[PDB]
Amino acid sequence: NLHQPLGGNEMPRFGGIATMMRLPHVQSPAELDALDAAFVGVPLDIGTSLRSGTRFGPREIRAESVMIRPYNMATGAAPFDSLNVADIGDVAINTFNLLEAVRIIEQEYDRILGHGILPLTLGGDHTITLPILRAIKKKHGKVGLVHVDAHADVNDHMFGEKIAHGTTFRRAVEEDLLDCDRVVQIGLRAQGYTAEDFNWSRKQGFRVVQAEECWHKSLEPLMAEVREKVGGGPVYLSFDIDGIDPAWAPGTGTPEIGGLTTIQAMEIIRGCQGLDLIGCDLVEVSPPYDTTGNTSLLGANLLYEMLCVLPGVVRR
Amino acid sequence: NLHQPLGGNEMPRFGGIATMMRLPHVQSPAELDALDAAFVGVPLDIGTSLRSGTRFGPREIRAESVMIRPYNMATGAAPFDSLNVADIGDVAINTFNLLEAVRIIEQEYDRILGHGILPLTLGGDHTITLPILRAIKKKHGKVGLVHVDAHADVNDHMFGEKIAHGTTFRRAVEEDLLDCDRVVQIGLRAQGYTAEDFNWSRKQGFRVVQAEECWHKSLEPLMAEVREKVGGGPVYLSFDIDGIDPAWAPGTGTPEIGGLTTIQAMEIIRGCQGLDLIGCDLVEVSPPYDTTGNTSLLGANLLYEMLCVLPGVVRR
Amino acid sequence: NLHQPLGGNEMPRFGGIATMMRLPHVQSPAELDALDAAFVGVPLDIGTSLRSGTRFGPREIRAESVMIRPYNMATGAAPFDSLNVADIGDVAINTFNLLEAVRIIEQEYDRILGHGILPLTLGGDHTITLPILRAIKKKHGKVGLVHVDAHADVNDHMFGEKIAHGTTFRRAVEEDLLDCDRVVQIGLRAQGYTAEDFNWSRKQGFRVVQAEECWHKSLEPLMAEVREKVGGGPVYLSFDIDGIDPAWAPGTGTPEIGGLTTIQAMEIIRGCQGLDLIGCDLVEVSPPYDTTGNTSLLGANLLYEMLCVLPGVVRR
Amino acid sequence: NLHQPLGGNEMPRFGGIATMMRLPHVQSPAELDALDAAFVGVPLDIGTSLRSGTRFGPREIRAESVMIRPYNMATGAAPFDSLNVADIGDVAINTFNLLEAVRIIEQEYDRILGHGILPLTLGGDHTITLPILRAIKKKHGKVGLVHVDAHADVNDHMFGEKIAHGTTFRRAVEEDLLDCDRVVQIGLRAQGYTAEDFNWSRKQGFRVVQAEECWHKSLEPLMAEVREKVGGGPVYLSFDIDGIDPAWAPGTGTPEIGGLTTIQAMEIIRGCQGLDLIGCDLVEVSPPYDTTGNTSLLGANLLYEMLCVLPGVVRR
Amino acid sequence: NLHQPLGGNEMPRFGGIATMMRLPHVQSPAELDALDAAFVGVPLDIGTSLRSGTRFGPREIRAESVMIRPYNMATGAAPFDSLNVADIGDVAINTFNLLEAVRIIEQEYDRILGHGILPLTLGGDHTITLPILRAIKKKHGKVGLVHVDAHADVNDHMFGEKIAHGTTFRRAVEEDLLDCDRVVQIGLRAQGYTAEDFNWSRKQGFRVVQAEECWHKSLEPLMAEVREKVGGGPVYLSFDIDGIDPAWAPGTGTPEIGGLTTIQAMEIIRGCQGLDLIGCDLVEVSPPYDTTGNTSLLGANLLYEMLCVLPGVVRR
Amino acid sequence: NLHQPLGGNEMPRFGGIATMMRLPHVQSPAELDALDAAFVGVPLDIGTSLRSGTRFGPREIRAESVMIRPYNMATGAAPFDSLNVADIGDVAINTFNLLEAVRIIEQEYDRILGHGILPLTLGGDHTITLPILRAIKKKHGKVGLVHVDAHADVNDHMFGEKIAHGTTFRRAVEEDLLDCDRVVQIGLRAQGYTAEDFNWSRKQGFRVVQAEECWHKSLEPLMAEVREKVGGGPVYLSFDIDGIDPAWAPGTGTPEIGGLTTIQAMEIIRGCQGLDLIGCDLVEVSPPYDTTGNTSLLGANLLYEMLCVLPGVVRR
Ligand SMILES: [Mn+2]
Ligand SMILES: [Mn+2]
Ligand SMILES: [Mn+2]
Ligand SMILES: [Mn+2]
Ligand SMILES: [Mn+2]
Ligand SMILES: [Mn+2]
Ligand SMILES: [Mn+2]
Ligand SMILES: [Mn+2]
Ligand SMILES: [Mn+2]
Ligand SMILES: [Mn+2]
Ligand SMILES: [Mn+2]
Ligand SMILES: [Mn+2]
Repeated sequence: NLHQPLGGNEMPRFGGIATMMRLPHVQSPAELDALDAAFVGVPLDIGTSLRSGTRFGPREIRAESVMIRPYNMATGAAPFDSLNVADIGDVAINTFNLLEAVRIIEQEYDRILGHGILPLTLGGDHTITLPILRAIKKKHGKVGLVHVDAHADVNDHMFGEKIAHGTTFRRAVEEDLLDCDRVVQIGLRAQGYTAEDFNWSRKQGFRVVQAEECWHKSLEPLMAEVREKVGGGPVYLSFDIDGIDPAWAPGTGTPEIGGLTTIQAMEIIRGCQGLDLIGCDLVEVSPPYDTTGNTSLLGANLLYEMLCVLPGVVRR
Repeated sequence: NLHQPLGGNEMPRFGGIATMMRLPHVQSPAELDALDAAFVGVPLDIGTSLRSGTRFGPREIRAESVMIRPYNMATGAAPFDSLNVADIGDVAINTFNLLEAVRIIEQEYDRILGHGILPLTLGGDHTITLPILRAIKKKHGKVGLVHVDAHADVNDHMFGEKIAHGTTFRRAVEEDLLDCDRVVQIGLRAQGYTAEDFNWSRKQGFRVVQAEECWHKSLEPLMAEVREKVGGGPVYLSFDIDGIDPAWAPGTGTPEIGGLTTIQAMEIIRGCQGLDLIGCDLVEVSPPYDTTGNTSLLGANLLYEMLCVLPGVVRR
Repeated sequence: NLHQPLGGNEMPRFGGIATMMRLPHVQSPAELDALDAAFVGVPLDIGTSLRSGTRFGPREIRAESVMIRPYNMATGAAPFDSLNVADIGDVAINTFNLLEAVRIIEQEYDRILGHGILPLTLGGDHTITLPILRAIKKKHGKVGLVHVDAHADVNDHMFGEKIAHGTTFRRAVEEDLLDCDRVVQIGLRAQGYTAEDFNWSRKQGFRVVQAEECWHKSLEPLMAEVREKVGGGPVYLSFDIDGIDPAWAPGTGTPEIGGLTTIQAMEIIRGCQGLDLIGCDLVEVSPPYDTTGNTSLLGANLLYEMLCVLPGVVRR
Repeated sequence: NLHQPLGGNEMPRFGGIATMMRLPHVQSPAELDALDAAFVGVPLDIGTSLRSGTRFGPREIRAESVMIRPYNMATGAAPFDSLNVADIGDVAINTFNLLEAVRIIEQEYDRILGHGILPLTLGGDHTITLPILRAIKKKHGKVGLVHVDAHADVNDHMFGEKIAHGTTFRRAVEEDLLDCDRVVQIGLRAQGYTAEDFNWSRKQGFRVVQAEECWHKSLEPLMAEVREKVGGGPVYLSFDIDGIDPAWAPGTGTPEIGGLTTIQAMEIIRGCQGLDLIGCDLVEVSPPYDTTGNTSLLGANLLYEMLCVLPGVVRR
Repeated sequence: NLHQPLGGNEMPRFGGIATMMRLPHVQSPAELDALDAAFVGVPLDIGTSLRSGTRFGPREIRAESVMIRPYNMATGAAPFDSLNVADIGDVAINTFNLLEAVRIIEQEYDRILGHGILPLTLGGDHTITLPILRAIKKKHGKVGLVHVDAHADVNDHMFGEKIAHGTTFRRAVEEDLLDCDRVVQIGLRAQGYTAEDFNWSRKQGFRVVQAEECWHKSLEPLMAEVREKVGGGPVYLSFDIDGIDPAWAPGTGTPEIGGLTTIQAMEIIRGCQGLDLIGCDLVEVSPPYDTTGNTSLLGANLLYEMLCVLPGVVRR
Repeated sequence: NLHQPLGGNEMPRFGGIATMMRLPHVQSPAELDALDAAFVGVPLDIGTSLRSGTRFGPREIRAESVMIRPYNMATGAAPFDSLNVADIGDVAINTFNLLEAVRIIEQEYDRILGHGILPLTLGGDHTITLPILRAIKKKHGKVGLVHVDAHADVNDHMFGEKIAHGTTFRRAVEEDLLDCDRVVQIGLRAQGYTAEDFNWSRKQGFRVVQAEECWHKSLEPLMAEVREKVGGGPVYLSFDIDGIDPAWAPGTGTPEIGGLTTIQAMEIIRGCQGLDLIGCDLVEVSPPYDTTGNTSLLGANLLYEMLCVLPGVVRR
């Protein structure tokens, strides 16, 4: 017995209660022990430097997800034949105190990994990834990283404060959470202050791929290099939506011109097949800055492709 | 131990799964036997004559309802300390055949009344009220009526067809479902073909109140006349959203200028206190014609006022 | 046989070619000689001082008019049983030269009045009313006036130029076109420079009714006073849409807070019954500043009430 | 005599009555006999499975078409010098009964072909193509097909019903309307249930081209293979708007990510030159789900390119 | 010499740098000494319980203000002939730490009062009023209060925290900042938990005026009673925009149905003439939840009426 | 010391007065003589032939520009370490008379060049470029030109008038302002009347590059040929926003399908390095036809790339 999404011949897709992919809602400790993987949300926006609004991200992603079917026509992957999956709700953060919210997040992820669940996370601003990595290292050790973004996110401070959505990866290196020689950053562009704005990462041991190197091309051959750099151990995956061009994704906090296409984004995720993935996330979707709901529709479709490449999924 | 809505100190209101008023989702036969009343939806729009879109009605009303609290500051009513209430989901209609859909509605409402539950319905176009009244009459006998609308809805045909959203109450009289001496219609205005468009109702025994009789006035004295006319037995309440002026409710299928205010709408519902109510509905909300979400927020608040005046509710 | 609008049982109201009220389109010399009244448009916006866009006015009004039925339930008026009416198209203005556009307008209205037709005009900014009144005097002589607006429109100049949308009624007085002892202005409010901004009109002989005199009241008693002041000869009616409060009409060039309601606007037009009317207009609707289409819908419904009160209409 | 679109020096393009490309409206029997080709509309949406609204499709396409000029700069084609063309209105469907509407469509297309006119159709959902093909076969016999879509549309049933917008081309094979060896389908993608969802078509004799085969490329060499396959007889062209990526076409019923560009769409239509075309259509545009009008403007421009490639048109 | 706003005959109102009412921007110490009053902004939103976005409040209010003229036609007030006024910019808050932001606000207002300036403040959420009152008391002593809102704002905690946007006036009583016998609250409505939610304020010494007491009437007689209650010393004025009905002001954080009109709001402010006012504010405007820009336009016009009633203004 | 833009550690980017890139505002004769270059605006829209609204162009471009940082990561350019730059305001045009507005433009640009300043212009419709070139020729002599557009703009007349937004470059040839052997036009497409619509330019000595020559290609090799053709003397750059595909830039007056990408636009500007540029402009942005603000954000970012390639700028 494995859980399945609701079909159109059972109930029309414009109706029914709106969970992720119309799946069952599980809460008890006894039933949590029987799951292989699960969807979960974290509604925080008090770490933003420009536009707010990403507190409503998890709700709109769930609402648009009612269109998706179970079997992948292009690759042949069928995850609902192999694994047991469900929707487990949201985390209750403190919206009036930032450092108190960070404490709560680490505590709840300690409980999830205790039951043996691999998480797929709906955000939320980029500050959330720091306390998540604190719990991951306690279970697995030092990890590798594949990071998609329009910004490097390695600032020393923001308005004199140490913890914010632009300092996440500077803190991770200082706390000894990563294996520095197994890291790649893809999509960096736009303006800065000095040449050291990209050169600091290269000196630590990272490989940096700017958007100019991606223009006019397919990224199928590039991912062979990426597998060579990060492989030979456990790996985490983190995706910022502002990496994609605003023609496809207008609903976000800090947009930048001339970026990646949606075809190119599909080539990256499908090319992760063969790695030892231990967790994934999708961040920075902001509903009040897109009227059509198209940005949220894109996020749900990319989360489906992530499930398809987890270890143990059969092809038919 | 009665059901209660989720509080803001447990989980912030922009988070959590979106059921009506964030209540439990009841599905088992044993749990259905223990309920006094419940919210339920019917997503149909294939009976409309102008704009479509009311199939998404029940989904948006649930989403905006997250801000309602349980105690009435003005009247003192407290329904959740008196009755056992929950959310029971949607009815699975056939969107490709209109006559088959009408059959499905009567069948499912026969089962709901079998468990001993009083229904509060979310629509959906005005064709739904006909098969609902068929099930009511079998249980209680002939009933009275309070009807709020900008139109009469008593046409003999529409493009040659007998069953449509503008013929509902003509069919109800021919089938012997109503007590003709206990009926009132409130809000009628705009254009027609001849004088018989309003005079047909008066001939059958109904009392008609045109919008011109409502301008510049408080409606507390009017509702005293209403209670004297329709009292002495059981009664049903049916509310079309297009009775209210488009300045307050722009998202609907057939709008008409110069109508009732939201202050006057509150005076109507609160004035039903004392009657033997056996069921209620709220129809014709259409999401894609109002981008702010304000029309759906209005609908959720009015449904709460309806719950406060049911028989058996205590005051503190 | 007289012309009739297209009915619903002939073709559904969402289809068909989009003329005003779905009426015939008339062009020949013989067919023009046989009409008692007609609808006509003038698409000009090069005389505006803040927001532009009223050039699209005539097109959106026609599109929202498809809802209107032919008989008046409240008053009993039936215009299509007594008069011969149709749609005669638009005037071909020069959008690159303002003074040349003014010359074209006077010439074409000389032709319309030569056929014996009474015009009902769709605008367009308020500059159009000057060359229209020039043609009216040639046929009828000096006339009285009923004027609804939030502004006085009696400036001596605008950026040094003599002809603009805020100088219209200053020029009409200087050119000896009006009977000064038969004029009323209704709805003026907001800010100015000195007390003479409203007092100049009073010195000429006009009556001025400020918005403060209208607050909280029905306007039926006021219109009894108005009829005795302006009666005894021919009269023209001119309606600027910014007279109505922005809660009902946001799509306009220069809006002002705290104005008249739609109920009050209906009381003004219905109270003109009994006067010798020779022409009417409805100006300043701007489509790109209202996304719902509600401002254009209000405009079409008010023009129908204007048709109902013309001399020669039968009651049934 | 030859019909021509209205020029800018006669009347500014934001003015005048809104027919397709501002052409004459033809209604009499004598004038219908003299036409070589014509534009016509069918406003139906009661066969949709997700979002509704394509009933307003034909009205918005006409309104945005006021921009187009007669001469093709790239190809040298000039259709208005070789053929006599006009706008003939809409078909009067029954919006309360699906099977009754299907009967009406076949009967009215029998009359159109009786005058000897070649049709270019504005939709409307994809159910309309079935009864159109029933009428075409009676005049020409069995035909070949070029089909552009994101979906296969070969279902056996939908919620138990045989006639719906996803069963169209399954019914055509069973009724013997096509030559199975002269058919191509271009653009299919996304999720399904089993591998047989694409392989059923291949077993019948069709060639299938998935979106992955199209990425990063020019489509000029592909269309040379297409002309060889379907040539040697009469052929029909059918275009579903959801074949194009949502970055360009957000206003539609069932969107899917990562599709074709507008450059690739022009390469397909221009590549049909030399074939014996007998009819064309453009379906599934839904106005209430796009807030700019950009989806309707694209539809109007693609229909102009279809006109340029008909037999009889000369190059200069 | 006194500062004046820019006129239309110098530069058209759609052009020029967008300061408040197009006034000079003052920065130097010597020029600050010579001002009688000034406009100033505080862009904070990290204290909100539901919707965020009021950080952009000050920017949109400035842009919509380019319409206002200097002389009051109804009251005859002329503030620019009596006082010296300008725009002085924004306060630089810390958006990553809430308690540090409160410290910064108190320090800067100590400086503004040191130059001898009376402040008119643009917000910003309701947490800002607490540090402002801490600075007022040092100069003047304890003060009276006129407060317009749909909520009481007297909570002890929010999610366990003492300082938030719903606890403002509870902290003010504890710290001895007010004279409890000279306070009035106007406009409270909707749902709660117990009767004590409104009863606490009555026992302290306040007068409470619910929305039900205001329905259907003019507020001229009420304001005469208010002047008697709060007169005798210095007084502050605080205006929450959610006190007005959502038909006029949809762009706000926590909306509630059935409220005050804009006519009633005008009667309140104009009725303050004669009191010893020492400061004013206008809070909670949120731009991303109102696309038209009408909520911001309302806020700018209400601020002008506040300037007219300050002590020392002449009438002509 | 040279002028610098404001940083985030001084004041958060959602606050502060909105000048271009948050730079100082310069007005005095003494401070003007000290500037090497400056930003300046011209708000005209009375010469358009379809949609109006580009009068608000300069205001929205300023508001979105608050995001830009000073150092170019890709090229290494640093303009703020080399040149002295500021914001100098708008030109006061006559919105009621087109010919008088043209006289005003030429006069003010004579004064700007008299101070020795190189201009970077914000528009405004394409009529403004004619009077600008009249003042340029008086100072420098005959000049070369790089022109980006979807249209040729070489009409002899519009509606009988010789000065309009589509005749600009025809007038420039007749008045002897250009070196005809040093001109290139890039991006022309869509429909016309005859083959001479593009062939007139070829006969004068121009090179024409149509859109079909740009499809599927990088534009680096093209710009090497362009530099050879126009070099060896002073040169002007003019950029019409409708040259880019409507997927990226929907807010414009006359849009055409299937154009250039934003990647291709970046390759054009960066490829101008090495030329003797004397002035630049960016025209035809219309805010009310794009609600997201994305069209204005694109315009601001392109103007920064123009500043980076001026003679005298150093690389690091
Ligand atoms: Mn980023
Ligand atoms: Mn990031
Ligand atoms: Mn109705
Ligand atoms: Mn109804
Ligand atoms: Mn006005
Ligand atoms: Mn006016
Ligand atoms: Mn499809
Ligand atoms: Mn299809
Ligand atoms: Mn409040
Ligand atoms: Mn408050
Ligand atoms: Mn152009
Ligand atoms: Mn141009």
